[PDB]
Amino acid sequence: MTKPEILQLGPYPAWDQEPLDAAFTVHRLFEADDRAAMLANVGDRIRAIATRGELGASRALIEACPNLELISVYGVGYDAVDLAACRERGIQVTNTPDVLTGDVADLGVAMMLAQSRGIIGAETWARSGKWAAEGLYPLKRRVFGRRAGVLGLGRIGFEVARRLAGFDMQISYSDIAPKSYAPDWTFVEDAVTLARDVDFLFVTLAASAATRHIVGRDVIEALGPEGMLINISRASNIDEEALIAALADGRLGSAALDVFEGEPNFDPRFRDLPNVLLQPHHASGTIETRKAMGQLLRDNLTAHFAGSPLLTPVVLEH
Repeated sequence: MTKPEILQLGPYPAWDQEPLDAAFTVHRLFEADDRAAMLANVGDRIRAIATRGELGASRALIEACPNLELISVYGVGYDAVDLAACRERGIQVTNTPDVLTGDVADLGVAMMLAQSRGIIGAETWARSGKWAAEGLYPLKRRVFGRRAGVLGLGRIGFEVARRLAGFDMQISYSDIAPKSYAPDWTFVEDAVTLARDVDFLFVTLAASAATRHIVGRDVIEALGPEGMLINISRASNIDEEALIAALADGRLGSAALDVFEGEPNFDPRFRDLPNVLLQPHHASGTIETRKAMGQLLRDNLTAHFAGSPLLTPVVLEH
């Protein structure tokens, strides 16, 4: 009988770990006192690596696993997997796409609403007792019927737009080209123009932006003193120095951010600003989404060793 041997690079939740350990002989590199010793011992045996978007899989690690067949990634991104090393060797790669899309879009829209309607401060207002002792919470700003732009209209951006339509917003978007699935929303070529004409701008860029889609000083300034920036996609696509200065100056009205450079050790200055909603990178943070991601990782591994097609490959066998 066989329990295929796999190398796991970082921890997973128990609901994935248990069935992984039941089906496979799992070597936990992240629990090893000595990396080289474990690789010497089991490297030859490793037929698959189970990793995470963050951790990836280096060339040296791949070289230490000469009989490697598959690297399965928990998460959407797989930047840190050495693809050239994989393609040289006929190693296939899978990820876990699609299962997080709706929850990410939900949090983005929720964040816009929370910042615009001052929900954080309003909770504190009632909880602290200032509602009774002082009076009314200050009037906040309407969302419905106003103008929203979506920067990047892929899976996530599309789902955001669908949610915004239920609020009767005037929706525009920018991307590399118009999308066939956006017949009722206005395509805009560049991020500056997009920002100029909207009250709320969602950054939902799945990859490293092209120049005209990067969120720098010009885009931020065009978004304007009563505009709001909502970011639920990678930190690298926003100039944080430009963002902080604009928020401080009043050149940008407000921001709601779920992702930050160097997170969780995000720039302390974001804490000092009165117009910033902070979230701890949990746009995909639901029980259902995380279970689905883990299930997909496991289903790819199961399919591979069974001789069945991979569910969600990102690299073919070359």
